[PDB]
Amino acid sequence: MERYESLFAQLKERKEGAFVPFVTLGDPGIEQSLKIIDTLIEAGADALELGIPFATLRAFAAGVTPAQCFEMLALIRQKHPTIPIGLLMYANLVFNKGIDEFYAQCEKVGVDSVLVADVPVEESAPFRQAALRHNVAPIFICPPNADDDLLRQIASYGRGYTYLLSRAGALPLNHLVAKLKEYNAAPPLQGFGISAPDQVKAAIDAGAAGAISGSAIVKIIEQHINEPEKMLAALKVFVQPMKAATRS
Repeated sequence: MERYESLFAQLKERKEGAFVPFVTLGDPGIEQSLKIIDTLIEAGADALELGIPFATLRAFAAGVTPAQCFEMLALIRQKHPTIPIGLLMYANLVFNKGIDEFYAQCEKVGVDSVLVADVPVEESAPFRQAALRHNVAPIFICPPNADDDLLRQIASYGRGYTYLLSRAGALPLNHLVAKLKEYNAAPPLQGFGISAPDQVKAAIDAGAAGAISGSAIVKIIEQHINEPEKMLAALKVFVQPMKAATRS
């Protein structure tokens, strides 16, 4: 079963767009991160975009280990079987534990897609192969100044959805979505600098299938770091308008 494809079909039937929040796995802590994610979903998130972070002092080797992240991912999958889960990270972590072993670990956990930020589409063969091999969808970024060549590649390689970078990352988003559709690329989601409901709305009118937001959610997390109860309430208040802006 392909989550994204299934999700997108349900949205298109309701003339609705997708709101995809982003949050780093483990912020502020494992316990909290899981509760902020439940809330994000409870508030209206159609899919999750999860960031994976990566002997002396207990403040140097801090952070959440890769193992803990996949453990969280598994728990999230268990409680929310249908929601598309895509990861965002750098090649580093994938190399550390082997490419095929990392994508296998994702297939085991249930992530639907992976986006390796620091890897050109030109040298992504080993990543695509390992992803396709484990039913994971390889995701590629599409810059607003991409030439026809790159568009044909990302369209033929990617699955699930394609990441449409904002001009603020250059042609109008309206023009890009058309080329992607012509080449039969996966649905596009805009993702840079969208922190307002009016910005989400514009993305969808321009033809995008959905929008992704990160910073706006992070700020709320750190502005209530020592107020968990109030933090979750502030997240809901922020997501409602964003998701609402995706409706017709």
